[PDB]
Amino acid sequence: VLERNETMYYGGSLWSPPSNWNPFTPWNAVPGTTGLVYETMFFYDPLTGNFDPWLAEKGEWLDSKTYRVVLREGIYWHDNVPLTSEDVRFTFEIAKKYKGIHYSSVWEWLDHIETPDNRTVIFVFKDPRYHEWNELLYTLPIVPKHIWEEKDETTILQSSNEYPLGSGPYVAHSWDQNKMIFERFENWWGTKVMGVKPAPKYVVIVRVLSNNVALGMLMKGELDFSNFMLPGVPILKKVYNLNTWYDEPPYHLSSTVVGLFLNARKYPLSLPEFRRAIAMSINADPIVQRVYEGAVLKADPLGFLPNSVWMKYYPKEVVEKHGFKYDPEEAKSILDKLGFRDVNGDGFRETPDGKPIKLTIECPYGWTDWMQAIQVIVDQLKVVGINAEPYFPDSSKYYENMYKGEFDIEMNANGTGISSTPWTYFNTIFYPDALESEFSYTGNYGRYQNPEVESLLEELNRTPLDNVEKVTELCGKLGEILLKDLPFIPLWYGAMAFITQDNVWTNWPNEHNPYAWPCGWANWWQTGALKILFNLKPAK
Ligand SMILES: OC[C@H]1O[C@@H](O[C@H]2[C@H](O)[C@H](O)[C@H](O[C@H]3[C@H](O)[C@H](O)[C@H](O[C@H]4[C@H](O)[C@H](O)[C@H](O[C@H]5[C@H](O)[C@H](O)[C@@H](O[C@H]6[C@H](O)[C@H](O)[C@@H](O)O[C@@H]6CO)O[C@@H]5CO)O[C@@H]4CO)O[C@@H]3CO)O[C@@H]2CO)[C@@H](O)[C@@H](O)[C@@H]1O
Ligand SMILES: [Mg+2]
Repeated sequence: VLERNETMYYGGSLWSPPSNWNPFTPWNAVPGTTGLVYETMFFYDPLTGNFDPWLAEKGEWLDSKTYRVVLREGIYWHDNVPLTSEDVRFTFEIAKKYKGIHYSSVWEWLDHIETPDNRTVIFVFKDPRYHEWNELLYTLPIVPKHIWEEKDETTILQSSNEYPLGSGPYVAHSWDQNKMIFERFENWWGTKVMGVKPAPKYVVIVRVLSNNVALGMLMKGELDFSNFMLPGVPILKKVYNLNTWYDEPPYHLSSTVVGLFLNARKYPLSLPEFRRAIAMSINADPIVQRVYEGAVLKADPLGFLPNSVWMKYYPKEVVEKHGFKYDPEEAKSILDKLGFRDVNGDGFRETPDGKPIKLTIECPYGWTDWMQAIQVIVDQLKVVGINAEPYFPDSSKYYENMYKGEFDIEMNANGTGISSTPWTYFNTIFYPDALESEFSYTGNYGRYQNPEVESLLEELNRTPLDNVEKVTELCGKLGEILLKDLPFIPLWYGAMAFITQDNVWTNWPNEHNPYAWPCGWANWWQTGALKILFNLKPAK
């Protein structure tokens, strides 16, 4: 039983029973495990693009192939063991020893690590992949050598890591099927050194069956910090005093690229020209206008987030010449040309060989906005003679399907989140290593194959970010492939849905006090939601 006034209720990113706290398995780890319990070398702030020293006191390129971080002094694990450069060293090297660890690939371009003292980590690279390194700096959680030292690979990969031993502001406290509770670690080093202190003694991650349940909670004042997508925002504000980031439409910040992955290995979705017909048959205007009531922004064909630093590298002419539009008559014309015609007379087009075509289109149950969006896509596909069947599995099955590539059509925003480089977006789309993976956690979920994308991805990755002309050119070349082969169809920019109320906690960020990115998704707490905790004030 938790004291209400000492407790902040968060919801929006827990859609399965909390059952994993393993920093090595971020796809299964309960939201907050990284960020609240395990710490990263840097914070990252999507509002500004700034990296802010967390564990790292500083991080610099000494030269084009050498990166050095100097840790802050006085960092400790929760069990009072000093956190040192060897902890950081270990974090990387355990993956060279055990290649099954998802980030073992870094050693294909990381040559070795030096630690001239216990605060200093020096990375020397065989092949410096800058864009990817930048992201590692704020996404790779640092783990305790003295805890994991003598575990084998199966233990590391398969353990649940209950009551994870970290260095961060919180510990795991308790949980059940419907919530995860974090309790503030009072002797946190972060407070002694950085002078910050997360205001709630307890953070509860609330799991809910569907978005509609969360709204009732908010109206009852039982959620404080909500990332659920909820309708009727003007009314929520006026009638129920629930607040959003912006006072006016679109009300929410934009955080992701929402679109459709297609199974590139299942006929007829294996056909580029069929994928194109699908893209041209979909009109997002009623999704944007009616499902979201103007609370999201519609995507252009390339799908670069308008509020992101990717725009700095926008390949404008490529999009103009190769982008698609909603054009259902041309979609039908393409389908006729390919031989996809109705031969039994039920209004659906068959294969040229005369065989029926039925494609499932799926999203998680309870994501009410995507379920509605999926049905308008279904109705829009029906009208060009394409039989799409909506399917809303449990979130856990939705993600298993995604990783395994066991889907026909799939609504997706997994890895397309805002970032410091358009490389994340293209990697999520094209991720070549998916073709030789049972489980693809990184992207390319529909197993799209292309002989030139891997080289393009790498060339982009090793191009210094300040080389605008070259990064732009490479985004152009990659965008050109995306636009012509459409393995992923961008539709709109997902809202960073963020609704709060002030009955228990106040001083939330918004457009008038825009101090932190409000995202409590797994792996996102170090992008701002932790900083919000630092800044919250109890209500009077
Ligand atoms: O509106 C619908 C519905 O929305 C809900 O809110 C959703 C929202 O819609 C999104 O769907 C969101 O999705 C999140 C997701 O929950 C999770 O937080 C996700 O984390 C990403 C990271 O952002 C990052 O991209 C990460 O990439 C890693 C990768 O997966 C590998 O693990 C890792 O290993 C690499 C290695 O480092 C090498 O660099 C590389 O070459 O290969 C290795 C492995 O091959 O590499 C990176 C670094 O770790 O992946 C994770 C997991 O994908 O981010 C997405 C957003 O992009 O979820 C929200 C919460 O559910 C709610 O609002 C509903 O109410 C609403 O109805
Ligand atoms: Mg037919």
